Amino acid sequence: SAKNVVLDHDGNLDDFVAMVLLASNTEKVRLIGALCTDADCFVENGFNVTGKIMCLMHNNMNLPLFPIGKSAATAVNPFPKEWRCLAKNMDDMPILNIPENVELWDKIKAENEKYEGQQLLADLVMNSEEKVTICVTGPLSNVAWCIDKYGEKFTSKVEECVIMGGAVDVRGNVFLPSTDGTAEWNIYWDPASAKTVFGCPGLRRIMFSLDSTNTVPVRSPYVQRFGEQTNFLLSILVGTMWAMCTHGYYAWDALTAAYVVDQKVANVDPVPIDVVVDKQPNEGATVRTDAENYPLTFVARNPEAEFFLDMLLRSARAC
Amino acid sequence: SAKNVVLDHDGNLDDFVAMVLLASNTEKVRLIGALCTDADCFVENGFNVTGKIMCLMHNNMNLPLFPIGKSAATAVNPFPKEWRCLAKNMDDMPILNIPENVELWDKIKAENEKYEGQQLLADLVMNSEEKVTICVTGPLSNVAWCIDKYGEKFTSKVEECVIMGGAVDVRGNVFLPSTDGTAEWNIYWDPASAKTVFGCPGLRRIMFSLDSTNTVPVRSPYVQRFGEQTNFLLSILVGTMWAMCTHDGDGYYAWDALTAAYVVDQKVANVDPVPIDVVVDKQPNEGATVRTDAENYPLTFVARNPEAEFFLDMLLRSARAC
Ligand SMILES: Nc1nccc2c1ncn2[C@@H]1O[C@H](CO)[C@@H](O)[C@H]1O
Ligand SMILES: Nc1nccc2c1ncn2[C@@H]1O[C@H](CO)[C@@H](O)[C@H]1O
Ligand SMILES: [Ca+2]
Ligand SMILES: [Ca+2]
Repeated sequence: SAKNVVLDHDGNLDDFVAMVLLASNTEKVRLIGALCTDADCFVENGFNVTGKIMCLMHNNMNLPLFPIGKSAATAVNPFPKEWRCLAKNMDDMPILNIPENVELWDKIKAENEKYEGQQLLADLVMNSEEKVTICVTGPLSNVAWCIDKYGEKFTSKVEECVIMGGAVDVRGNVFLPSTDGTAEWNIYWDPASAKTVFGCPGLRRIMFSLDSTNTVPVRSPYVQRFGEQTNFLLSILVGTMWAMCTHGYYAWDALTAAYVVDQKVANVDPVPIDVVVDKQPNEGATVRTDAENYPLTFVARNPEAEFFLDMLLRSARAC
Repeated sequence: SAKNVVLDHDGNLDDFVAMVLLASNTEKVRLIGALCTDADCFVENGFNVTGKIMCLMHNNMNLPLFPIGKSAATAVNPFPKEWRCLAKNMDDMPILNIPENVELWDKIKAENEKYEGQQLLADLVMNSEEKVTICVTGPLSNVAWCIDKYGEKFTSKVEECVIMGGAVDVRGNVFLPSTDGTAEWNIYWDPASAKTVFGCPGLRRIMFSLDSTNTVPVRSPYVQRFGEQTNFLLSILVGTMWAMCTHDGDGYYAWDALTAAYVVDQKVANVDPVPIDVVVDKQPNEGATVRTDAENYPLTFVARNPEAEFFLDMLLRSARAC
């Protein structure tokens, strides 16, 4: 049967496509909850879009409602405000504002806005009968908060943490006048938390760094294929989000969520991953460490691109 | 009976909302052509989005096809590289890429690709048995070319020019290190062409400067109402384009939409006659639309106190035409 999955995201466009993938593959994934972080989005918008997507799907296909929580995590190095506003735009898109669907969200909103994201992640993981796979598409602040507070009690409950983040053998994507371009954004947002997660013993981590995600870019011809499926709400939703990315833009979080759905997406290789926490040009960089007895992270490599793109197009036909 | 109308735009998000407004109101308007200018968009993209929207409406509400041409016009002062890229994102929207509509467009794209934007505008107006109303939502370069090239043979055929542009009694929106913020972007893109248009006698002009567009901003509650009409392709279309405009600041308005709304129904706003000249000298206020003292100076009818509720209701209704 399907495995338990919690999505820990920061509400940008690819975070939502990742959400769709997880929630539309009911045979492989049982999405038991989600949390949104005020990183690459303003959490109130990220929170509402999460809920609106969950209700549109729930009212049109097989998908049990699940808890959604706002994480109190705060930034160390914030995302450029320009990219963050994207959840706001999504929040106003017609396909996410069908009355019957918004109506549902309005009735269940009170319950969900009561949860605190980090504590909800700890609870969903620990109180689960089966182990829980965590799909992290935003910064690692939340998995770190759980580790710092419950240690082995939390980590022993995690099936595996499938993380979108870092740059191992390729350049990063954090280009500011104070950085050298070796770091990737999710790690850079909160380096200390990333260090805690990558250096945590007894936690299995799958890592989709820029090494894998650079090989699956957002391309117009493929994006137009969603036009062949306008009869499906999800194809209108997914095609519309990627239309705002194509112009530089990758399916970062989507590919990552695709792996949680089906491991065929990519093979993973063991690498001791440490994180630069100092205020230097390479702050947030993910580097190999040969330090004695350091935990091994399984880096994804050479992703099956066609397999992924096909998985997404077909999944966007769930409803 | 509908009146002939040609849309002269530059492919930004409101230009396309304006296009839908014009085309969807077939009772009041018969859209006989459109041209895209490489201004606040990249012409090729503006061109295809224009064609995909036309075809989609053709196969869903019987909107007669019409020639679409690319303007050869070039900038004097380029639009910010940031905004121009939007006609690009719209080109990949699922709603504009339905196979049947893409097929039709791919068929007729070669012949429309043949037209020269400026000449197309001249011919559509001069070869019409009835006069033609021109809706300009981009720079004034194309109407100016036609005036210069054909003069009275052209203007005498123009019912009226309804233009989105300028700022008369309020500040502009062009803020660069070298400007003073008094000019508006469409005029600033090509001041000389604008001067030509506003000074031309024998041509009737309706002007939607920021004075009127400032009074009808893009707000979330309203945009979300398009979600009440997802069974209409045009509501998915218009609702998505404006969803991209809901950003602290004032940001986006419905500049080009309000302008086309007037072409559909003059009830949209009252107009005031004002002699308008354009600053073409490379001064800080370059591109500013100013009141001139010249004698016998042709008057331009500036929009005042637009009916905001009337407009919002017109757009929501027009979007349910299919
Ligand atoms: N323009 C952009 N550049 C880099 C990263 C971006 C981005 N827009 C969103 N992201 C996010 O940053 C993380 C990838 O570096 C992803 O999880 C993704 O959501
Ligand atoms: N952010 C922005 N600021 C100013 C003008 C803008 C804009 N985005 C688009 N425009 C365009 O500017 C002209 C309005 O000033 C309109 O025709 C419209 O298409
Ligand atoms: Ca993300
Ligand atoms: Ca325009």
